[PDB]
Amino acid sequence: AFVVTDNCIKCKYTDCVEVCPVDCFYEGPNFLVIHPDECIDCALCEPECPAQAIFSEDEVPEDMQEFIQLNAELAEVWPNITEKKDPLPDAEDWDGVKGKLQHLER
Ligand code: SF4
Ligand code: F3S
Repeated sequence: AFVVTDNCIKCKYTDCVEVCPVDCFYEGPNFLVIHPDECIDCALCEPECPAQAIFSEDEVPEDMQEFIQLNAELAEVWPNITEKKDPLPDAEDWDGVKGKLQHLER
């Protein structure tokens, strides 16, 4: 599985969804997750994300390991997203700010 990590939050560019062959992204108000059982590890999304938030599971930084289970969890309850949309209004302001997990919206 690939995993969406901290820098997506309050950015949510949604460039990633457009390359995904299997449509395994699920949508929150200010974040995206990947469903780990649906992901085929094609790795195409990783270079697409402007926030560089996406990692191979086996490459998620130690300080962001909690994102692995959180993707799995929220992918069970959020709606599928399969089309690019406009990034969130102040995405530029939040790209690169750390510890945005505190801002995550259910
Ligand atoms: S690795 Fe491939 S299958 Fe998995 S989320 Fe990214 S684009 Fe979709
Ligand atoms: S910011 Fe989030 S919505 Fe996709 S392009 Fe990056 S994982």
